[PDB]
Amino acid sequence: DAQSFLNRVCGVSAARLTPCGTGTSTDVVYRAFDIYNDKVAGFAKFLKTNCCRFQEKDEDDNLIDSYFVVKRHTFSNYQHEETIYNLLKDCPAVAKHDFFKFRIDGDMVPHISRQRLTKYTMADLVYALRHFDEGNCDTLKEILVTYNCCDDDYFNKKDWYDFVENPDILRVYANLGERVRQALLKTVQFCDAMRNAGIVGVLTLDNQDLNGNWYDFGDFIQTTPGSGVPVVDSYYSLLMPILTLTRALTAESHVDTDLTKPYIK
Ligand SMILES: Nc1ncnc2c1ncn2[C@@H]1O[C@H](COP(=O)(O)OP(=O)(O)O)[C@@H](O)[C@H]1O
Ligand SMILES: [Mg+2]
Repeated sequence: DAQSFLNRVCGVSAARLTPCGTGTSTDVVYRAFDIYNDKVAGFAKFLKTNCCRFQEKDEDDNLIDSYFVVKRHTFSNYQHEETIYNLLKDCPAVAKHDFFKFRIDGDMVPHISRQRLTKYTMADLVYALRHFDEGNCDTLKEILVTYNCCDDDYFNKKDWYDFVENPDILRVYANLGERVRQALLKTVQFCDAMRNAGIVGVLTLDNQDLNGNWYDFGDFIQTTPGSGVPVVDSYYSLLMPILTLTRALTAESHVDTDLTKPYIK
């Protein structure tokens, strides 16, 4: 049933979930992976299929930007991800997981659930700002709207995207800046939580939702604690043109790095 499954996914975290999928079946969505393995490589828009997605709604039944991705995979990967998460649990930049085994049809399929991710990961912001195409920019309108950079009528302007006819677009993009900068800070906590726990892995962009949290421990192998390494070659590098389109460091010219406080003199 898709109702006992929902009442399991809600868990102990008192959240009210509307299934974006349909009937305990995975929701196939078109996303922006950054991937390298023995067959494929690149920063490309693939199509992910292994994740049931439920959206949480607040009081008065309004949908907020907070989802519950419930990725289902093999039992061995579930066990490995459970031990890696129980090492990295104490970190604050790690989205809260929930590991359960549920009767899907006649068998216990192991689901690992991730709580309160946003809709689009950082790779979707970076891909939609790096691979711009003004006919088809719908994961940039939705990111700009849903994080209050503009107000969904800004796109009724004739050329809202144009840096030379509409220079005000820079003020729009800079309103993403503090959402990006906090993301950077959360990475440096997560990298630290890897280094002090002895976990070796590759930080990709698409494993970080736009709040900042990190949520994929599939190919992290653990070594002796105090000596793990994070590999952030292709995290910081793909992200790099976004750190000045969106002016991510203009909260650093303010005293004690708070956007409310006055400038440093
Ligand atoms: N064929 C598959 N079906 C489902 N899950 C898989 C498959 N191959 C790998 N995985 C697991 O999913 C991860 C990649 O899934 P992905 O689509 O990136 O979702 P997420 O970003 O949540 O990991 C890998 O780390 C691995 O643990
Ligand atoms: Mg992943």
